[PDB]
Amino acid sequence: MVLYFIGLGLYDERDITVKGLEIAKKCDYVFAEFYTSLMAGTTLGRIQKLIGKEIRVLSREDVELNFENIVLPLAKENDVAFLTPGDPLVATTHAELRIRAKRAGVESYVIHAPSIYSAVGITGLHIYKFGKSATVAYPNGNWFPTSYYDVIKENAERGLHTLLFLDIKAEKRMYMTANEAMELLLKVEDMKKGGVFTDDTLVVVLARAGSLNPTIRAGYVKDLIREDFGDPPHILIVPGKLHIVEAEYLVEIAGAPREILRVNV
Amino acid sequence: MVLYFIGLGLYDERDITVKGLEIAKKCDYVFAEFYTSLMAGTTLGRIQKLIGKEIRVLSREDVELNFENIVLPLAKENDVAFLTPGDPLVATTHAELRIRAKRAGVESYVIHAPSIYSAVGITGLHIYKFGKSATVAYPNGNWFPTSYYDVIKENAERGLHTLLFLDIKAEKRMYMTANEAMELLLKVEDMKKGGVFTDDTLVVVLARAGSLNPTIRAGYVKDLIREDFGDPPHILIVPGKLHIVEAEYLVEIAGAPREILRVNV
Ligand SMILES: Nc1ncnc2c1ncn2[C@@H]1O[C@H](CSCC[C@H](N)C(=O)O)[C@@H](O)[C@H]1O
Repeated sequence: MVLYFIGLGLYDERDITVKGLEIAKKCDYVFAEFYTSLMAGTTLGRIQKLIGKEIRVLSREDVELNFENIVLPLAKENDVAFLTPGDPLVATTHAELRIRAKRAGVESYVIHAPSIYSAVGITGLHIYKFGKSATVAYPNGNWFPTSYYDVIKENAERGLHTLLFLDIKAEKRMYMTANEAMELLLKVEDMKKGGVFTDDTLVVVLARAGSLNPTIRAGYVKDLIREDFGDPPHILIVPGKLHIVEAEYLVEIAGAPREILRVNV
Repeated sequence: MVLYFIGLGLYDERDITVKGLEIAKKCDYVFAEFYTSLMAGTTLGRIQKLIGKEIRVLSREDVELNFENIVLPLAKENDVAFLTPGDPLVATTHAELRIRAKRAGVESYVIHAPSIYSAVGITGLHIYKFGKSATVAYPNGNWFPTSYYDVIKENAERGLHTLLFLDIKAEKRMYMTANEAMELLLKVEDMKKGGVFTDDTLVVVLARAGSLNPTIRAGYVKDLIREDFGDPPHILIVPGKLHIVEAEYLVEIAGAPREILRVNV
């Protein structure tokens, strides 16, 4: 009669909360989805071993089309867990699943875990200064999406930072790198000429957040566009005007050039 | 020797990540602060029992003025942990403490935990649609803060949601309720008259996120301003223009008036 939405956190199998782990262990059935994002620092086997339960992985279609036929039936007469990378319900499509549960007469509870949305605090950038978020999508065929560029423009002109989630080919475990994202933005700039993203733009790259050794780097595009930030996942941030305290953290912790203390504050 | 900043999460001691618990358990000295937020579902005793170590609680003054004299000295020859509610670097000024650590020759690491900043996803509002955030601060004497009102205006103008962290006075055990926040906003509205926050404004209240049964309510200020949302902590959200699915969740899950289902595109 109960469905638990449990977040797995940022990077590896230990990023789940003690609460989520203990509840997961007592559930009769455990499902999981790895299409909204991936857990790059672990494997399904390591997660299974930690929880001590078989993990039934579900595809985007299984969830979007058949959640009520695959998960809810069992949740009706058993305690069921639905694991998701990060924090449950951050992914836009997750919330609606709680309505399906209600419609099926199934109780649902949410067990939170760290999300990249809040983990970016490790960049030294003030969380309240982040504006609207966006996703940099790979251009495909005759389709070249560019809305993420406008998001940066609108946030930056208000002195706000822009968090850019990078595209992922979940089914192929292929992550877009911050380098590729920078190349794409420079390409959109050349097409829109809004003076939003150029070689002189200050950016921040956060790689493998959650890991004990994430890569945190800040600098101008011209210098970071070909830098190696390590293994995925990568997150790209285009900060707005900085508070001196943010700038000093970027210089001391993220290796930003001293120049940002006078150009971007 | 090392210094770990470890988040304890949203509500109780089990909101810490498995990673954070594993590391905290093996540290030589454990410090913590409980003035940046309120964990309504636990006690110092239960947290101490979980990590198996005595926890030295520090006041805001101990931290801001003497972190380098109380904590860092030990981190030079021992493994030290510094615990905080939620995520240690979200809506706090703790990031600056990493700079103090560096200058003291002490390496520091960050272990994330569930944060209210991302937990708001449980309200059904799309996380990417949240704009700049703000804090509703208790007026002090003749000084009446109002910057948060302008933030709401700026976000709403762009169709974005506004997350409003509510004030806290730990040493005085004062935790601002959503009701008090609403009263303050109505007063600012009478003073500025921007039509930003009135009795007809739709708002969302999230109380005690992290617990299994948090209070999630949506409705007009006129109706919720005197409603009992339970014990603190509380957070208030002023949604921008709603997507149809957001409206559906607010009605089905947060008990919002069915009339909001009719979005004015
Ligand atoms: N469990 C919870 N439920 C509702 N609001 C919460 C909350 N935890 C924190 N807040 C809100 O945030 C304020 C503290 S701001 C510090 C937040 C913390 N670093 C984090 O990551 O969550 C509180 O006064 C309250 O308004």
